[PDB]
Amino acid sequence: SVHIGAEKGQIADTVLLPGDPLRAKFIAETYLENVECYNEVRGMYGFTGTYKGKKISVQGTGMGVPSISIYVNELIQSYDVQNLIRVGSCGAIRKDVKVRDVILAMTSSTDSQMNRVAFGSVDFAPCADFELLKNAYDAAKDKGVPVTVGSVFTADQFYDSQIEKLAKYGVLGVEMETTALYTLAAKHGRKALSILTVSDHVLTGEETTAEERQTTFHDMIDVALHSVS
Amino acid sequence: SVHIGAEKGQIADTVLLPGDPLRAKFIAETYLENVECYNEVRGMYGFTGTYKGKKISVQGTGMGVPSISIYVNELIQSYDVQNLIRVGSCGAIRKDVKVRDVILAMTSSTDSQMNRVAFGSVDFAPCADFELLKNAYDAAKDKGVPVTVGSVFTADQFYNDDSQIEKLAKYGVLGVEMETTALYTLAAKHGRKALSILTVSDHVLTGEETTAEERQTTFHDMIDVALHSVS
Amino acid sequence: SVHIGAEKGQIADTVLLPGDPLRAKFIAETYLENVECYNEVRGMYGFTGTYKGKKISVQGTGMGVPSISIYVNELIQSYDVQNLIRVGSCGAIRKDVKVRDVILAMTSSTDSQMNRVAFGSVDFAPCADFELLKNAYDAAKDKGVPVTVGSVFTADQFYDSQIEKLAKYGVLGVEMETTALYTLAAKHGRKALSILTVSDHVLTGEETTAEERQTTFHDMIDVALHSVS
Amino acid sequence: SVHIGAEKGQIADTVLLPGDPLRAKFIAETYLENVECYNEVRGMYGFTGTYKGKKISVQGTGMGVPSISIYVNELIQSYDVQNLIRVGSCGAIRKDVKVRDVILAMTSSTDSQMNRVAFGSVDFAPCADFELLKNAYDAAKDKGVPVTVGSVFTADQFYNDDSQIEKLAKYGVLGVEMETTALYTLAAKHGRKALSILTVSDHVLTGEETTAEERQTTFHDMIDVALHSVS
Amino acid sequence: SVHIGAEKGQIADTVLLPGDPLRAKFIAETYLENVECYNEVRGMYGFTGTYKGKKISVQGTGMGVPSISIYVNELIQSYDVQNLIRVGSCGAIRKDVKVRDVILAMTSSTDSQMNRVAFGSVDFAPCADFELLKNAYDAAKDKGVPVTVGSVFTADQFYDSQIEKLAKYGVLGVEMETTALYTLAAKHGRKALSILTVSDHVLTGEETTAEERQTTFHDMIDVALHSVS
Amino acid sequence: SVHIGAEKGQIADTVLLPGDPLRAKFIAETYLENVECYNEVRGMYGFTGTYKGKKISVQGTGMGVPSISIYVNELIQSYDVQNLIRVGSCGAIRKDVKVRDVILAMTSSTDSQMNRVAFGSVDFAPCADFELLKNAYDAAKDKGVPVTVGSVFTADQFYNDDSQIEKLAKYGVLGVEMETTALYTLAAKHGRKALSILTVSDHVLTGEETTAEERQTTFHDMIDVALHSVS
Ligand SMILES: Nc1ncnc2c1ncn2[C@@H]1O[C@H](CO)[C@@H](O)[C@H]1O
Ligand SMILES: Nc1ncnc2c1ncn2[C@@H]1O[C@H](CO)[C@@H](O)[C@H]1O
Ligand SMILES: Nc1ncnc2c1ncn2[C@@H]1O[C@H](CO)[C@@H](O)[C@H]1O
Repeated sequence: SVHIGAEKGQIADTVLLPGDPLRAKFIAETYLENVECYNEVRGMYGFTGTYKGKKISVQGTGMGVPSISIYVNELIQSYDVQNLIRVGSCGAIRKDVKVRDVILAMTSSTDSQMNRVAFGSVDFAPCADFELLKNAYDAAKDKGVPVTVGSVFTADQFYDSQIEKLAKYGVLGVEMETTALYTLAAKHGRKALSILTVSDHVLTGEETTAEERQTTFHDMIDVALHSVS
Repeated sequence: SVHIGAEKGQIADTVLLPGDPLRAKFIAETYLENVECYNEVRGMYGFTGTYKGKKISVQGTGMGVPSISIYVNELIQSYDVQNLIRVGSCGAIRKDVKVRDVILAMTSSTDSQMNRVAFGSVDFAPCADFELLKNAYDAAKDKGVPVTVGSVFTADQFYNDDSQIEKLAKYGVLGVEMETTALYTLAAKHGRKALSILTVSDHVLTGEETTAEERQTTFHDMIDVALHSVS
Repeated sequence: SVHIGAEKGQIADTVLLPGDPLRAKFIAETYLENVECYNEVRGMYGFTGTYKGKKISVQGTGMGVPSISIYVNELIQSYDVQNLIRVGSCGAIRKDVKVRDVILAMTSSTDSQMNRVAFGSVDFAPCADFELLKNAYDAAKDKGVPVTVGSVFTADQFYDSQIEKLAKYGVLGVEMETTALYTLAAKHGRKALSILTVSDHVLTGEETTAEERQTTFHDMIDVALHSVS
Repeated sequence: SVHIGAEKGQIADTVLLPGDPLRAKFIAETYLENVECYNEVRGMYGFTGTYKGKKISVQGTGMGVPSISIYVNELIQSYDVQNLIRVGSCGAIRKDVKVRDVILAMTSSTDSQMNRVAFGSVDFAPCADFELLKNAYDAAKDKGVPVTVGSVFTADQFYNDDSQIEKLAKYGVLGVEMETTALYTLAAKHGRKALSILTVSDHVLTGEETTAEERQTTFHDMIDVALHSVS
Repeated sequence: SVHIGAEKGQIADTVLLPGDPLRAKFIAETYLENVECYNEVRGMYGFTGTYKGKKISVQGTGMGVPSISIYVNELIQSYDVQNLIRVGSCGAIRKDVKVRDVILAMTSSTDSQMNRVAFGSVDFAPCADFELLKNAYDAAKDKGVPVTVGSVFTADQFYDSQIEKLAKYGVLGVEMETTALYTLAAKHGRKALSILTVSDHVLTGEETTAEERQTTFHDMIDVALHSVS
Repeated sequence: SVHIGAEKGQIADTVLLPGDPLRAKFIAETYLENVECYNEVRGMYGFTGTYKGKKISVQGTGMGVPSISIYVNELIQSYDVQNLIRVGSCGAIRKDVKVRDVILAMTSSTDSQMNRVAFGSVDFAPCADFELLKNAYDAAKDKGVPVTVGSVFTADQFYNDDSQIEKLAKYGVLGVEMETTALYTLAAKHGRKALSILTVSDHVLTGEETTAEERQTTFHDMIDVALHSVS
């Protein structure tokens, strides 16, 4: 695959997808045993290790629909990946989404044109694989890890209009990857889920503290890993 | 309200929404105790009864986004309805979607322009209330009712020469109906809880039909799951 | 046909299309001789009787483009109907549309996506069959029944934006069916017309009285029936 | 106004709008008494004369929505024109539309973005003033001029590889031209009366051409109907 | 060709395209030797003469995308034209565009639907032929003729919204033809350029004087002619 | 700024923008004197050095409109960057576009919805700053570096089953990449100067690949033109 420097058999059937390749390194080095780096192409690191006997890969995606679409498509078509789990942050857009909540995205809205390019007059609604979702939910509920299940918004432009309106329709937060993941996974018959923590409140400008972030990042990765193994 | 002839207090917190008002009569009379008809306007019948210590209402919605939108808006704004559960059918668009499966719709695609009118360049993904969806899932699992959780397509044209159900199937979409996008959107807008529970009435892309007996089974399974889920 | 329980030959070549199936029953029972009910499917009643020797059917359509599209398509493809006349109400959006005017719709604007689904970048303008229209107009003018001829708006959402703008372009009123009727009739080479009365003024909130409604409903049905026979 | 060099009072209440300014000269000089040319700007000629006790003006519009929009806007806003009647040709897109038929356009479809720019998610259907359309119909019937009443397609691209005239024909659309949507929209916006009367110059979907003599006949029939309709 | 009354060989390989056919006559009669008029169809004059040995044609286009599209398509397909140069005016939309600047359009934005009809979900960006552009630029710079190189807006509706926004994105001015010229030329592998003078400032309402217009019109035609010969 | 960990004064006026942060390291270390790395956030490296008496910065942008938009916005708004030059590759979509040609993008088409979100019914054509484009052209000509000036297509989907690169090629579009529309749009919005200089990495519509040696040559030619153009 053009953007991934891996040999046959170097990437697991289950891949965690953080946006930041340095966070990919962090997750692998912190949570996994017998870690190997199978990709340094573009400095977008991919690693493979084991977690409680299960082979797991962790692959940086970059930011935005186009960047994640590249890596998801190559992981699927070139490396036969089956389960794809984004582990990221989002900006919360409602006050009832709390700083410690781990969010499981059922679906995502978008202003990306990726689907209108495919479907024209059809509004395509991306969907998480329910088995992965319910396994993640059960993993959180098993521990007492606070979890909220709803929809997100996949934005094409980091730097406001209608986020305001989307919040009024109960949308939980904004990030830049989920629509692409969910759509491409489903198109190839693979399983996908996006697990998200809150990096801030965008409407009130209320940031989260570094300590709060460290805790929720742990809960997120633990949920991702517990649910597949 | 203009389309529902009910006095305040006649409609329950929790409302099942078949498309067919004759099916609403059937549901209410078969499953519920001490049933009153509260609406006869346009023959779009609505009934209220009790199921295991709880008020349940059953309101026909009619067919298509605009029709169900009217009923859902009025139920929410004039009758303070909290929980809205569509109980209906869809045409399966994948072979792997079996005739016995009860479908729980996480989300719905659409060719309705209802959301584009509101959202412009935003593809709005409508979303089921997860609490209701999980309760329905659990109640199916409790009984062993076969269940599949995924997305549907909310079509504006039952008969469509320009149909892209072929493409939507390749993206894993389970089935086609005509109401869900509207239900999910309008409930979410007013902070109310919504879910669509669907049976399969045929496979659109093979033409293949289900038997009358098969439809009876799965309808029962669907209403059972629906009522047990809200207790 | 899936949604219509009629035997071969039970439905006339000319069908009146009220939205309300109870109004379908009312029209049939009040205006027609030797009435039979050929459809109770979904409680969306269809009846056939005679008016001055001519066989006439009256079929409920329900509300909205999708619902009428079903019944029009089945009446055309399964029952070979030739002339399709909607008899309904609309909300008037201009002050010069009076409470007693019977409206004949030449065409209709819409926010339904039904045509953009078919035509993409093309704005399709639905058109009434002129023969039916001119026959209706002549029937009204013959009696002195007040009639206004122009365009309407076919709305997808009963519960404002741009109705305001449409009024400024001379559009007469708002209803929820005409675009579908006109488009599907023309597509199958059949004849269609929508005859409408005023249920209220939407911009001023000015309602019509029950007596005013009863009179105009009579004038509308009499025009529909006089023009085909 | 910027595109019409007329002084106030030189333009009549009632204006015929050929696309071709040389045809405007022909109409005015052949049919009208005591004719003045009131505009030479861009060679888009405009003439005023009399027909049976009434002032009539004849203004070339040029080709396409943007061009006719300029003339129509200026005629309305600067010259208080009340009645605007396009007299022109279209290509037939159906076999059942005959070369001798004068077309009266009830409405027009378009691939122009002019209305989407204004109306967003609304498909605006432009509409002829019924009084003018009925007067034209009556004047044709009075003479036995063959007439067909229906819709046309207002195209932005005379030459179009991506053309959907095939589909528009299956929906009963009669013919293709390049002006009507603009005329009908802009007149309606300013509360003025508009109508397009059209002859058939060929069948686009067979390629088949009309003779010069056939075009002469039908042009006469069209102008006759037009002038007799306004008396 | 339907709209052009020319015999084979009457139109040069290089055509100047003013919007006004009277300006076509003016340019030909003033700048060219041995002038012939090859087209009077619709009074949309086309002329052919010589400039310093080079055969040159000057063809009126009319106003708007549809009108220019007709003449460009026939000049290309029926008369094999190679180089097509619009010589027109635009309304300047920025204060830094001066009344004496000759504008060379690199590209143009539009609210014409012509390209969305072709490309659907794609924003097509029309492009001037760089060879013609750079030759024009060098011709101006050779003389000291003031020249500004950027983008324009091709409007479908002479009689405001977003012109305001387009100015903020550095767009220079508004006219009604360039998108069509650039798109159709490129589609047929031919060379196109639009050279423009300022007829006024649209935002401040500041008009140019007749003398200023006469000077810039001369500079524009001289640049068009000098650059091809 | 949130994505760039630089203190004020560490980023130059003039910034080269490769997509690949490892290529930014390569450019800065190969071509520049006294280089500092000013950013390590997300491993999207950014370097500042000197070239012939001028500060030059080299910042990885990542792949696609949303990614480069973040970097470009932050460079402009937080670091007062004046000149932004993308140095990268594209896939050729025409046979007449040769592997050795350095491309200077006058404008870019896109299937990104970024401008439609802003502009509605307007097709926004983004535009290179002509001064920068002309300086690059001149510096290529000064050396005899083969150069082609034209448009590209900025794609949202590297892998696209619904691709219209076939049609875009017939309109003379030279090549496909994933960044230019964003660069040109956002620079123009903030009154800054932008240009994209591109090498060809293969022909997408024949499949045909360039050699490693050919890619080395043309990369050198591109960076040479880029640095010589800003002096
Ligand atoms: N194949 C199908 N296509 C569309 N709607 C269907 C189908 N099967 C069942 N339905 C549902 O049944 C109704 C019409 O019979 C629609 O409201 C729709 O919701
Ligand atoms: N086949 C046709 N296609 C498009 N326009 C036509 C056709 N026939 C006649 N016209 C009219 O004639 C003009 C161009 O000759 C256009 O303005 C258009 O209004
Ligand atoms: N054929 C191609 N299609 C899309 N992007 C390409 C191609 N060749 C090079 N690129 C550029 O390289 C990057 C991905 O390798 C993209 O950011 C894009 O800008």
